[PDB]
Amino acid sequence: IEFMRILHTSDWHLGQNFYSKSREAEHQAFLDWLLETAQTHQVDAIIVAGDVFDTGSPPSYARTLYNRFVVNLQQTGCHLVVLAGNHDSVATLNESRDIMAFLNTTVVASAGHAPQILPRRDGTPGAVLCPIPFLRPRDIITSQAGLNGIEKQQHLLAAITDYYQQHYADACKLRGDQPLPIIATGHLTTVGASKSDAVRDIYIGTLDAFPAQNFPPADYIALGHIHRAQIIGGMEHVRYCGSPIPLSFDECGKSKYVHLVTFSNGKLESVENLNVPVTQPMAVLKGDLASITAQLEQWPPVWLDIEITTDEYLHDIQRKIQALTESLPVEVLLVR
Repeated sequence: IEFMRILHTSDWHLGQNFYSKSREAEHQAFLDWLLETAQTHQVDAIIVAGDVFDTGSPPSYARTLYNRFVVNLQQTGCHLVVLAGNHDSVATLNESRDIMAFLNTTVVASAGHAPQILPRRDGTPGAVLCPIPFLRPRDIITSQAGLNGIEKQQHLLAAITDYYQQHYADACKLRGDQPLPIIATGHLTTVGASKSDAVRDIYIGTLDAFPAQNFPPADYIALGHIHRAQIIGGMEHVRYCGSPIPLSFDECGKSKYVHLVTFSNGKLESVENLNVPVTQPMAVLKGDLASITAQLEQWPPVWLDIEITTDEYLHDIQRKIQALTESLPVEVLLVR
């Protein structure tokens, strides 16, 4: 009865500048809970499916968040897989690639990483992982330079499909005849996924979206980049886990998850949705002036977004709220 448990997470965006406010305390708390969760469920590996950092130059406190989560995780014996997102810099994550290998951590920032055996906590082969980060076109086009022609939308899709195909074939070769689950990762936007504000466009001009049908028949596909946890293409085994904390206002109220993914005898057994404790209050106030005035006189100060369809002025609203909002147990970040 051989088991293999991984936790699936992504889109941390450590060092996000949220309307001039820090996400540190929230990320701190999340990483603490992630740490506790990893122990609670005797997890073998955590997979961070891209967008570790909000930018290619994370601030020190975000670099620190990252570094000592990895350190703290060592108490568990859980392996850590860190994949580059489109927000990450490859050079930034590779700064500590080799260092992280001494701390049981696989940092995969670029394309071209061969699949690998994921150990179980007793060091024995648990899964075969195709560690596929966000694929910069320049990296996978290294296959065949596609210039001076038409239909480049096609060329990229082919290159992504072919990439997964080559890696899946290699995973299968690596697995041999062992009853091992094959786990694939990725960082892109799939056909039909539901996005949020904080989800930047990628492959602008050459790939609208990636059809999930084009994914190899892995036992689980761990995706990131989309902040809302959803099943892709009707397939229980192809998933975005969502961001662990709300990265824009259109996501507050909604639940935050990491996926606990259990494998049994080489195959997927269950996907559990573990609720991430929300630790910073956010709310969106909608309507007219008097309505918005009537809303907030209810109520760690809650952050506020104030959406407004009342045509009067550009600046004048802002000053008006400034007046009505002051010295209330809140804090406002946006006005639209």
